[PDB]
Amino acid sequence: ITGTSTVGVGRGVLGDQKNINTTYSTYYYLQDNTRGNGIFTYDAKYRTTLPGSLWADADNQFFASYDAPAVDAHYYAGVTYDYYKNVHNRLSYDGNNAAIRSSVHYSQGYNNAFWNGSQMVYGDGDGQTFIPLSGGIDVVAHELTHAVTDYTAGLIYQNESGAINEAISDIFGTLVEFYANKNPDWEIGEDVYTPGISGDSLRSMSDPAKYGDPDHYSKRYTGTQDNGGVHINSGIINKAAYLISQGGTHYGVSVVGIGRDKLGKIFYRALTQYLTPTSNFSQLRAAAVQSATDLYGSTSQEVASVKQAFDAVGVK
Ligand SMILES: [Ca+2]
Ligand SMILES: [Ca+2]
Ligand SMILES: [Ca+2]
Ligand SMILES: [Ca+2]
Ligand SMILES: [Zn+2]
Repeated sequence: ITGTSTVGVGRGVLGDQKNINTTYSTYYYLQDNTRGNGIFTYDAKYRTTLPGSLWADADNQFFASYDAPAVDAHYYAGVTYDYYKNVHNRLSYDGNNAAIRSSVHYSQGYNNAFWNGSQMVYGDGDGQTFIPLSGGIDVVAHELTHAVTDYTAGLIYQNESGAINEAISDIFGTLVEFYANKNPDWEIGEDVYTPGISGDSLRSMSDPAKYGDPDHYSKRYTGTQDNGGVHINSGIINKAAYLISQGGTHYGVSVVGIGRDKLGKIFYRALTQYLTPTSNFSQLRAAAVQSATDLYGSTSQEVASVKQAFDAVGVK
């Protein structure tokens, strides 16, 4: 909408208070005009029609329980935008400040969230498996990262290239969570998953096997479920990324860590420069080695550590 930029206040899914950029014209809309061509958040009203209605509020205060998923989808999209801009010099998902659209209250008791090719979509969860999914900063940045991928590598969402797609979203969702400095960790979805159980999550990058995911190529899922294991085989790549950053020994292979900033630089360069729609794990290793080479030199510790991390998870 046309209007004036304003700033409201509300409470997120986890009961945390935060300011949000809005736009005023009769109502206050969840429309942040300060980031690129804007960040717009919509009410799907428990339906699956998209995007729904642009979120409108009478007083610019967002403290109703119904407001909570909208507050977080809107706020965390801005944080993710800031991450990509300040860290990678990237302006929104297309690199040209494309408007970012999200819808919340998608369907009834929907235990998921996704990037659909045009926008982000968040369920509220059924209250047992999940609370509203936009409540997780890693979840929001994971979905938004699918958009980055769509516009760069274009990784097909199937088999090894789909597993890499997933891993890329997990890696950058985590890097955004650390950038925000909000109880950061190497788990995925811990803030929104199973409100009745503390300390679990959907996926672990530091130890994927904790939740049944492979941490070595020899243990890869070879069947057809989950698009050929895109959220399962992502474990092998998530583990490699974790090792590159934090180091460690894994299957008797030692890795010297080079930190989160360099992991981010190396994988962003890989994603934007070398990966293709049909890249497999072997090609991701080559892409990451080439990227580390471009950035730090071929005899660098950074290049050595990438090779070691990929060796550790059995990817040559
Ligand atoms: Ca209000
Ligand atoms: Ca966390
Ligand atoms: Ca996390
Ligand atoms: Ca839990
Ligand atoms: Zn995903």
